[PDB]
Amino acid sequence: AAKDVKFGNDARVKMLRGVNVLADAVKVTLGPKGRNVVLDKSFGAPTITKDGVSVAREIELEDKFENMGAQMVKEVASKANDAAGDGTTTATVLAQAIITEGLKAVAAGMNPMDLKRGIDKAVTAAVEELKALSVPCSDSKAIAQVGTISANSDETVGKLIAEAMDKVGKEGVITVEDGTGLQDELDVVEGMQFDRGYLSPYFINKPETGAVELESPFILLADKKISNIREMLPVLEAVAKAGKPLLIIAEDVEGEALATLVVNTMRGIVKVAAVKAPGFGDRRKAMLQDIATLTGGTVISEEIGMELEKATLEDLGQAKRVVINKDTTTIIDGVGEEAAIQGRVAQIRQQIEEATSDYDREKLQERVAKLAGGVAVIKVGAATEVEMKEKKARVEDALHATRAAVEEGVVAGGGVALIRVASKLADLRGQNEDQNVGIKVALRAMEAPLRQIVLNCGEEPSVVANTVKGGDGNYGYNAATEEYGNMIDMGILDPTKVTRSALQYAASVAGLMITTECMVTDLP
Amino acid sequence: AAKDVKFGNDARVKMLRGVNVLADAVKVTLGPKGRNVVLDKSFGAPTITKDGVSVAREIELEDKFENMGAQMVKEVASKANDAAGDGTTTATVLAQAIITEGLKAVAAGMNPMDLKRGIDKAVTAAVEELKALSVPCSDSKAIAQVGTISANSDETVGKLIAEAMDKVGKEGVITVEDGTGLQDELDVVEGMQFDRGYLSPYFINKPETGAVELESPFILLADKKISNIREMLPVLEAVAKAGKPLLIIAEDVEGEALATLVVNTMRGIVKVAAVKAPGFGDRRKAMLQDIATLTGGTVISEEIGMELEKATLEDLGQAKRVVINKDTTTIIDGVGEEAAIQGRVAQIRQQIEEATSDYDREKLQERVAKLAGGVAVIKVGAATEVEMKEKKARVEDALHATRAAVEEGVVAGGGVALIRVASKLADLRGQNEDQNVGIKVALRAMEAPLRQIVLNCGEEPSVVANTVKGGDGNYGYNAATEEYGNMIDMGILDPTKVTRSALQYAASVAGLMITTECMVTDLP
Amino acid sequence: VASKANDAAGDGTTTATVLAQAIITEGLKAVAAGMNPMDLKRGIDKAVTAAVEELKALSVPCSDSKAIAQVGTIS
Ligand SMILES: [Mg+2]
Repeated sequence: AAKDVKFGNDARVKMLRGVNVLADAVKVTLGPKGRNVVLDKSFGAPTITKDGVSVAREIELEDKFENMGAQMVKEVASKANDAAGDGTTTATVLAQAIITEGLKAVAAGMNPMDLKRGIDKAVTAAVEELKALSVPCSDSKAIAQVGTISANSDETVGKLIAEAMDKVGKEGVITVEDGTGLQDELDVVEGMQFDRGYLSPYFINKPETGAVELESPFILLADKKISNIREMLPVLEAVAKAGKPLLIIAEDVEGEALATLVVNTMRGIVKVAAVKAPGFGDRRKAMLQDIATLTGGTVISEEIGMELEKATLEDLGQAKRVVINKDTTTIIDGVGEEAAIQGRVAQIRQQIEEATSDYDREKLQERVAKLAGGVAVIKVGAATEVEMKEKKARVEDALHATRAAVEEGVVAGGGVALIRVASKLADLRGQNEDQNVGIKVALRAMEAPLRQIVLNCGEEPSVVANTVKGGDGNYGYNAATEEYGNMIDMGILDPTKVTRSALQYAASVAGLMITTECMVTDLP
Repeated sequence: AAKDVKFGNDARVKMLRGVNVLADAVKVTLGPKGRNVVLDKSFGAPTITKDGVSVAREIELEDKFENMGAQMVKEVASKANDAAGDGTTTATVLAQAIITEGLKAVAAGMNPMDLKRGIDKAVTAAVEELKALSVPCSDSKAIAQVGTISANSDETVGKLIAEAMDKVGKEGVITVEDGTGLQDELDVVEGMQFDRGYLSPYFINKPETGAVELESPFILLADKKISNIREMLPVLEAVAKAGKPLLIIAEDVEGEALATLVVNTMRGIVKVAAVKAPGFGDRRKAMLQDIATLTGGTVISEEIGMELEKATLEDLGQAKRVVINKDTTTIIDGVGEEAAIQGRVAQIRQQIEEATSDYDREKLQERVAKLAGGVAVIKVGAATEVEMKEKKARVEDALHATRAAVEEGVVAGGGVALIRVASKLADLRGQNEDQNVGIKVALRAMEAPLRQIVLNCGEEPSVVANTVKGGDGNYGYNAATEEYGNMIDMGILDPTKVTRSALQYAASVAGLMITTECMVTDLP
Repeated sequence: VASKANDAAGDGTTTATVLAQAIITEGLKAVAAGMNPMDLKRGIDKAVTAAVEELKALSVPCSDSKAIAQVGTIS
């Protein structure tokens, strides 16, 4: 495939336009008072939306290059969200702010490498300032606080989160299920979650969450790399006539059997999904046996002689639910006997007596934790089905912000925190005069989100900006009600993680661009 | 798929032209004296029509964007009709009136957010004014009144509705069937209706109603999510050789078996249709058992061990009719034994003794209501088949306006009510001078329907408008006979619901547009 | 405007221009609101005849050499 190669300025100009289109489409939705974007849909009536994540998803341009620009900012802003729970749009909005101004600078004839240095410093500095502005969120009161705010003034959502964390810990695994009655429920149940994601996006059966939700499936606990689909035919035919889904946990699943299971589900007979086993090497042995115990399943080790062709349902584990996403698997309510699960705990607890390393002690402890520590489930109750799966959605939203608030605290939400940290470090210098421009570009970028919220509301940016700057701490403007005050008191907050992630991620991609000299892509 | 992105003004101009083509094509048909639109039809001679709903359905434009404009108004105006029973055209006509004038304003350089505020106030105010102008319709006399008027002076149609409501209540379910003789019939019969619609439009066998009419079918009452077509083969082969249709009510039906059943009917052997079960969770258990009892069918619960592969006709329910639409299923005349249906009633009635919540008491009451309350059927009698299915049509029209008249009353029907409420709130102000413009745009939009009716008749709009304004209450112009008078006395009325809905819906889409800054769609 | 301003006092031509672009922008927006231009004019004119009196009231004589140097300088 012959390529089209663009250099230095050309390359960058293309990139700039690319990112502007992304940002100009996505940014008009930022405030509590965003504007709508209309998103066409092949069949039927179009989609009107104020949701930046939705708009972004749709952005792809004809001019490759220009497209690359847009796609780059999209990638990184989505990672922000990935790591924090929000900021996708903010990250984009800031990404544009640096990219525009920095990229003008380079084109004016200033030094790219210095401009990046300056920005990177301004960010490093503001990140610190953010930690300072940050108000911790630690006690049950504070947990429920950010929960309720994040769930839109609903005090009962704040409660349920606070209660869950109060039961299984700030670390413990909390999931959300559909409610059976009008009543909310909180139950703790034998279960577990491990940092391993789906082997294929085509496993997703809930497109809106980018997640795999499987109803009381059997669980296959293999120990080899599943490459051939042949080993499957006995077990995949039993879990077919059992009319139930099937979760596979093994070393891996290679294309040969992966791509088959893929097309086998996406419009096909048995609907299933598979994920890699937790841990590597000597750890995975016992780490997999833990899940076995928890689900009352049998581990099919090759090192024992058993094959997958020599496996029936009686070998498969079982759990009342299981959700998989990009990079997490969590199984809910394992049928494994209490006498067994408590027995395994006693075995591992004893093994901690070894204490040959603070790595081995801490590693065996993480295993005790997952197993006997369990998974807390929230069932969201509501009156109507519409209300239900809507409330259920805000509960997941709040849980997200709360986990994040715990880790790094909360700050002024209106763009405010960024506007604040910026007016703090307004002396900042570098060595190059070029690095100064770098710091300033970055600093002035930090006003973008507030300025934009205000603008979307149809108020003057400069004027609200100026008066937010005129204050201190978390004093800001609440665009929804047009009153200045303490943003946190007024219930307009962002978890510290998210404001930071957003900024850092916007800064990364901007630096990357400011330092790009070549761009390679296919011919039109 | 690379998109084409348009901003601010561009986006809006495109949208405007889109909407104008829709409205200019659809509005010429509004009065009692509409003009014809000719609608081409691939094979055979074209269609000449004065029916705005028919014209609208056909409108789709080449220019995407322009198209999105048109599709947007179409969507919202159809919802008007969805919730009220009429106004599809009116909604469109008004939608154009706001969109034109509001959108010029924004382009002149006035504030969108304020223009929306202004419109939205003007509407809020007029809706109130409408409630004031409104005349109740409550007693049997008034029911039969709006019925007869809505059915074109036919006093017997007004009677039959009044009688039906008089038998099963103002809420009770009333359906219409083809008549067997020359005589009208009204019978009450064991049956039920629940708020759940077809899983696929390709189930529709009466294209003109957008509805599914199935003649004395078997009813399958599953309890699981039907995903695989395999569970079906025994039951779907029995109801094939029985030469009868089949209704499925279960948790859901997933593509795998849905898309198959779809192609299986749309030009295929067994003609069937399926809908989700009423309610969710603990409610659906008994809620589904109710339909079982009513149809004398057996519920196939997975929680008992029975599968669909283990099911014969003896398990399927039966009803003499069943109609499904967008979002309603109603079954007519269930074969379930009287000793059984009355028995179940006794069970539920007793269960109301619990009274642990005003939610549980009221929820068990809604169940008693559906079951022992029944469905009233009107059989439309006529001399000829043409007359028959024509009278049958007006009976359904009338029933629509009457259900609506009961809920919210009636008002002057020639546009008149709108013209009236507008000249009332002709002082209304906002804070922004821009908000004023908003109010005025909206107010003057409210004259659109009358002005248009008059125009279509070939009379002067301004002159008729002015003299309708000059009066009070329900004084208006009757374009059919060209006399002024009391519109209600003269038998030209709209249910209050429909005039309101029309207005609100037109106002929603207009504001949406006045606040659209970006438009994303596929490349030409 | 810019040209007449200049024949009149040989200064302020940009100001003048700026003011005109401003009256016009705003005025046209009001014509688009459906106001009667001839009245928009009368209002503008009334506003101005008034503004001119106001100015003659704020004016203080410039007669010392320091003040003269100040207008020169600013110019
Ligand atoms: Mg000068």
